Amino acid sequence: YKEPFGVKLDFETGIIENAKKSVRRLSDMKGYFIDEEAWKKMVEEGDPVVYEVYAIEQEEKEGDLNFATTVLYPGKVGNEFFMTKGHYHSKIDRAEVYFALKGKGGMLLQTPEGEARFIEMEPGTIVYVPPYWAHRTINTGDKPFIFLALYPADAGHDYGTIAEKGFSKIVVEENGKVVVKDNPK
Amino acid sequence: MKYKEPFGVKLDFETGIIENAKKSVRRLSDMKGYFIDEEAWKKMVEEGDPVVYEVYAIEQEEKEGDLNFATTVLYPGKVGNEFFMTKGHYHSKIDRAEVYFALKGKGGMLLQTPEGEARFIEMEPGTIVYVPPYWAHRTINTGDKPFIFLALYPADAGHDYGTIAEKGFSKIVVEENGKVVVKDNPK
Ligand SMILES: O=C(O)[C@H](O)[C@@H](O)[C@H](O)[C@H](O)COP(=O)(O)O
Ligand SMILES: O=C(O)[C@H](O)[C@@H](O)[C@H](O)[C@H](O)COP(=O)(O)O
Ligand SMILES: [Fe+3]
Repeated sequence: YKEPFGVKLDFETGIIENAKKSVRRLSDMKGYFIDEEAWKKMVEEGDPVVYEVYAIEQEEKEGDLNFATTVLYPGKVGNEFFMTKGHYHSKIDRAEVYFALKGKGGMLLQTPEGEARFIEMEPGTIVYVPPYWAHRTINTGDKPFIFLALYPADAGHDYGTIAEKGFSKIVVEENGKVVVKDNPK
Repeated sequence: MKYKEPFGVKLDFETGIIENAKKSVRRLSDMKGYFIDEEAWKKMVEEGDPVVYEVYAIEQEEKEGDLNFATTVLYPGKVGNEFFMTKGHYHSKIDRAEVYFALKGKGGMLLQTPEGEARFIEMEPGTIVYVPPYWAHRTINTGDKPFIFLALYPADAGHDYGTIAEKGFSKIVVEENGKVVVKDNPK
């Protein structure tokens, strides 16, 4: 029997005690943002951190669970909001649940069929990511967007398809938040 | 195939209520044979049969890889000197894990293996508890205010209340000048 345990989540910083920290900067997201120019610039300008993850994962097993907080920093590449890479589950069949804790943003989801959905998120918002849906998180505010994510330990990660094809939509700023089609999709 | 639609639902940090969720209520009369002081139990039922806890759940069809989630509002109180608590259970597919995220109030979680080995983890706002496969779990409110938390579990985990309704937990959580976890006499 594995040992149960408790860990403290700081509602202000989004940091989970004893978690495994991962960091993703702009230089780690080449080929994701539409404005390749503005991208290249910002990188040489300082290669700012886009988001950080604090994860506690179990071994890949059916029926088990992993969880992690993400701190998605405010910003835009051109006029495209800072976002996570986005991914499907290796076992695409796996669902996921997100719980927004601080700031504001939204999640962009897409199916293999091609359907695209955008769900706005504010503190208190619980987002249900169904089986087969790829999903990416976007920060539409000027402050850090913090959320907790819980997912099957055997769900796995499939980034390839997204890095290749990309999402059928992009989330940009045009006075307000606009969800429009993605040219290179 | 025809996919299920994603969705966002609001959770009220202050009330523990989740919009559009399925509500369940458990009164003291719904927990007959759970508390050690059965005389104190009887008296409290006739005096008003208070609500011990309420659950707001959103569940999918019991299918592999999917997820259910629910909040619980566990009210403050005691039967004799035993803190208000949930019935407690093992998952139907016993090797399914679960994750709790405390949002308001103070309490703790009591866990045990099929063999009776127990663990008690304190919970306060911000505490995340990992319930490993095979462990039964019960939540306890050790405070004077509602203890609110969010729980996430596999949609095919199911519920096994039988063993516990029968033999209870190997331990009880009571107040004696403070919070104490002692052996369960009728266990
Ligand atoms: O698997 C996970 O750990 C969760 O889905 C979540 O923590 C996610 O990883 C981050 O938001 C980073 O975004 P991406 O992993 O989609 O690039
Ligand atoms: O299955 C669930 O829905 C969750 O584990 C949780 O919401 C639990 O039901 C309540 O905390 C009440 O506890 P009991 O189900 O043991 O009475
Ligand atoms: Fe459960």
